[PDB]
Amino acid sequence: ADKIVAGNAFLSQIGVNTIYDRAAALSGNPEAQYKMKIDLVNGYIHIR
Amino acid sequence: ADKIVAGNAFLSQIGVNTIYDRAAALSGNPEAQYKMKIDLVNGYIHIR
Repeated sequence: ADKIVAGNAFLSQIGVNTIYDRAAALSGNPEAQYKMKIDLVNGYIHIR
Repeated sequence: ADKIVAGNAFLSQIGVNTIYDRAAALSGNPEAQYKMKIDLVNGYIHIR
């Protein structure tokens, strides 16, 4: 599916470019509203 | 279901008032037989 909307998701090994919090992800601009960021592609963690 | 009996349960985001150990939960009186307690409603952890 294009988008998976569920409060209960399960992925032991998740292939995701970058992990954002739910509020930032649903806001439409995660890059400017994230409290934490786990960018797996670049390999760095940024915490505001 | 009223009760879920399984040795393998999966809840990434679990909405539960208080978490008890299996032995205390199945004993019928978790409040007097728990070794650890995670009360999410009140926000405190008690370890015996």
